[PDB]
Amino acid sequence: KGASDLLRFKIFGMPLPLYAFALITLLLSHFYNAIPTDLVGGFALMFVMGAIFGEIGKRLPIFNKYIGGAPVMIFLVAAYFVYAGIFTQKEIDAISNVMDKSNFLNLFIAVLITGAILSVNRKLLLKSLLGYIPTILAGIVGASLFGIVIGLCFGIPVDRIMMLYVLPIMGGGNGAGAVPLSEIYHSVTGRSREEYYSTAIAILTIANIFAIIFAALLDMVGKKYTWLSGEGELVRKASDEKAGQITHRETAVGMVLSTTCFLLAYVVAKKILPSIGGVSIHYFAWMVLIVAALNASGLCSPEIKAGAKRLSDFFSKQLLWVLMVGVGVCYTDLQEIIDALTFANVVIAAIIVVGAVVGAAIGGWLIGFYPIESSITAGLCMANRGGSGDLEVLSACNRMNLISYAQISSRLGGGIVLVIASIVFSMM
Amino acid sequence: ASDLLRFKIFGMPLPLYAFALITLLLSHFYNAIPTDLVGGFALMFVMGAIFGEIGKRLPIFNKYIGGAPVMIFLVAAYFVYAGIFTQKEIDAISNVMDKSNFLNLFIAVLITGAILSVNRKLLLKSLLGYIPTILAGIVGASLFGIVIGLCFGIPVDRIMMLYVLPIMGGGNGAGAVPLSEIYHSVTGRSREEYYSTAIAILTIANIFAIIFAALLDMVGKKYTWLSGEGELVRKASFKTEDDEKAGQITHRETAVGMVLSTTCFLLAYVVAKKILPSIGGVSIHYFAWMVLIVAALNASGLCSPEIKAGAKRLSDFFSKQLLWVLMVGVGVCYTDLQEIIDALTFANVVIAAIIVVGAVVGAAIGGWLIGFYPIESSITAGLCMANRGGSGDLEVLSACNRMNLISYAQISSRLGGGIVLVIASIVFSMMVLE
Ligand SMILES: CCCCCCCCO[C@@H]1O[C@H](CO)[C@@H](O)[C@H](O)[C@H]1O
Ligand SMILES: CCCCCCCCO[C@@H]1O[C@H](CO)[C@@H](O)[C@H](O)[C@H]1O
Ligand SMILES: CCCCCCCCO[C@@H]1O[C@H](CO)[C@@H](O)[C@H](O)[C@H]1O
Ligand SMILES: CCCCCCCCCCC
Ligand SMILES: [Cl-]
Ligand SMILES: [Cl-]
Ligand code: NA
Ligand code: NA
Ligand code: NA
Ligand code: NA
Repeated sequence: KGASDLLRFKIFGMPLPLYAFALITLLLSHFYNAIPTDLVGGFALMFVMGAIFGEIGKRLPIFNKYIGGAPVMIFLVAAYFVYAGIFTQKEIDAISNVMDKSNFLNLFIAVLITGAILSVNRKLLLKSLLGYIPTILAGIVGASLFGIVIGLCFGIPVDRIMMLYVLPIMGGGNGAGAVPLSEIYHSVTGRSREEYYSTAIAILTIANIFAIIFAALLDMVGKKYTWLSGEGELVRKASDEKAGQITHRETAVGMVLSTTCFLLAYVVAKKILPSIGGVSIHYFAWMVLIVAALNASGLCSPEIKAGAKRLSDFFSKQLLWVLMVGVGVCYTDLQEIIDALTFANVVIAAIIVVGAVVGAAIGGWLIGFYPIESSITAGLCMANRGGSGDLEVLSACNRMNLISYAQISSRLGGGIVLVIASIVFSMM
Repeated sequence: ASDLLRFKIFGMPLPLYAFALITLLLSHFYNAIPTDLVGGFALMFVMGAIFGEIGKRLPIFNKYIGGAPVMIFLVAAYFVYAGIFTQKEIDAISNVMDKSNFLNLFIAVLITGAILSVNRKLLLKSLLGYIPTILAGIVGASLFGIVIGLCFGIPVDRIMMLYVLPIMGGGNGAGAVPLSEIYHSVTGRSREEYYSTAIAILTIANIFAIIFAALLDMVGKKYTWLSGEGELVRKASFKTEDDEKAGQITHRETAVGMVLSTTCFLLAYVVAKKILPSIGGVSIHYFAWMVLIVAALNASGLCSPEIKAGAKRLSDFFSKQLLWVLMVGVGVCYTDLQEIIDALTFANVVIAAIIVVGAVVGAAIGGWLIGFYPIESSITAGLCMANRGGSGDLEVLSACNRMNLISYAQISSRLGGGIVLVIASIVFSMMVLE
């Protein structure tokens, strides 16, 4: 009464005959057009589909190194499946339930931020942030100048370059970027929001792709020129030590802390402190500060801090490929890229991203940060689109541990862009 | 004084929990909370934590009623009844439970983790003796339940649905909860009317399963031929462990258990909806198909022992770290307080006790015929079915001083518990057909 025994070769921990069973199930669901629009239905598809295009992206000879590898193959194959029509409407719905309705994206980011920040030493927190802010500024200045120089060459005035190209790309992505950008444009120029948003969303999305490619490239550069890489680390020589016994309970507390620290940040940002100075504070920017305060407070035992890291490790190593399926489906839209895929737009955007890379490399190097991780966090993770872009880039360069800096770039840096945007939109 | 701040609420030291509690209070009074997985889990973690810890430390509650999970769903139901929850808080819990369907995932994980945790060889050996002995206990509990039900003027369909099947089910979250979904899927009636009655009868029966366990031991000493004190069979002559070599255990294997849980559900879902939506006139619910599927997956040997252990680890995480979250949801979506109180009847106590008796009569007879000792059989295949899942097994075996039979009680709670889900689907469907 035995069909088989386990084979040798594994796909996502699953030997071929076992993965076959899973794949067949997904094929049955597909052809019979039957899948629950749930976490169960979503995760079922996302796991199985993520598993196959992950192992392929991990083994594709030229692709794995200079393109982001496994997560980028998944990210692109899934985006293609939507564009082509290979996905059922309800398969799309199932993935959308997970990523947007259930908000697995926010859960994913919140778990990672909590694991990253609670794992660091208290004395190290405030100093990193103080050195990270001017590093962001250099990336903006770098992205601006490169976009202007490439702008005038194509016969593009300064305004169109800053308003339609630089700011959307360097802004906080979609919801907290192109959308409030679309407001200010309409709230000043008086034109339609759609004419700005449609252009902005298409431009920054192209730049997002380049930021993903460049991330994989900068990872290679850092192995070629070791002196430039922190090999994951951003701060020079930086990371209660008593790693006690660790139970499932302490890992569960990590999820308690991740969701609770988000909840507090949500309340503060939506009801208590929506804007400090002229700058608005996204709830993920508030969450970074809250987790930092929770670290500095001393309220978390090192076994609980270890639990938050262990959960963050489960997510980033076991649910990453699932997430990339959802991000490829929900936050790409290949058509909007192609409808704007003018090799004038491609060049301006790509150069602007390079401008952010160069500026942030220069900035952090002056600060005392590693040149490679400076251009990825304060450069690429500004020129990408929000948290979805942060997870694409950091997975492509295999630096998911830098999620907190990336979020400071996406949220706090994107809010800074908003201020600049309000000015540039006003004067001219 | 400093002794106090060392006290833990769900793994959180008292000052750290206060932070989490203050956070929930601020969200409540500013009326601000995301109605997604983040806001929901935060609410359900914090709320489940405090009332779970209170539930554990109330004497009659922990020993008789069910402790933490019971206190949680009762209090969460009270928050709805008394309008303590805001609308957003109710939306957040409901969205997690039904819209995101964290309930199906939870049940999918439990079923997968429980059945795959079973040794393959032991699984097949059970089909020749121990599983039939389990079936006899269900038949026994059925016959006794119908009769006592009749004497009280309770129809057969209600006795089977609200009394017998929950009692012989795999407890609360592994029995009454998935039984409510199957009921609602076949009947069309609210799951709240099923669960609220089922969980009360469950709790009463579990008490009698413990009391009878002690009695069966006292009987086993007086009638020594019934006992074979300690052992179930007559040949093995050694109890400790016989294993499948499980070595490495990483996050990858537990994540595979998540793949298997979510994929085995998908297969059971397609079968129930598009492939085999009705064998006979009987519609088999996907929870029932999943039991058969997951049991089959174990039989095929396709899964490595390291992956089986990964499924069990994920199952253990959900059942010990996420159960208190689920019970907040259970109280909000499955609980009618009046239906529970109305079920707390001396009549229901009597019916419950006799159903449990029927389980020990059925399992003794059927076990006597197969080659098992009557006393132990009635304890392992009778009482450890009639009790409240794994927690009940520990209470029952403690009362009869037979913790060595724990492997057999595990088969009852897991295999026989999923089998009840299959029987229930078949029985529920047959009852609505005219
Ligand atoms: C390995 C995958 C085998 C797939 C076999 C099932 C093929 C689908 O089967 C059919 O799909 C039709 C839609 O095209 C439906 O209308 C039918 O109800 C269904 O039977
Ligand atoms: C306001 C507080 C700012 C927090 C900055 C991010 C800290 C969490 O990020 C951590 O940074 C560490 C050193 O910087 C690195 O060693 C870790 O890999 C990274 O996870
Ligand atoms: C007499 C009018 C019909 C009965 C109205 C009261 C029904 C219960 O309604 C309300 O339930 C909640 C729980 O106590 C509380 O908010 C109120 O005290 C109670 O009035
Ligand atoms: C939707 C919640 C995802 C569950 C993740 C469980 C992580 C358990 C880690 C066990 C080592
Ligand atoms: Cl709100
Ligand atoms: Cl309200
Ligand atoms: Na951006
Ligand atoms: Na970003
Ligand atoms: Na039971
Ligand atoms: Na049991």
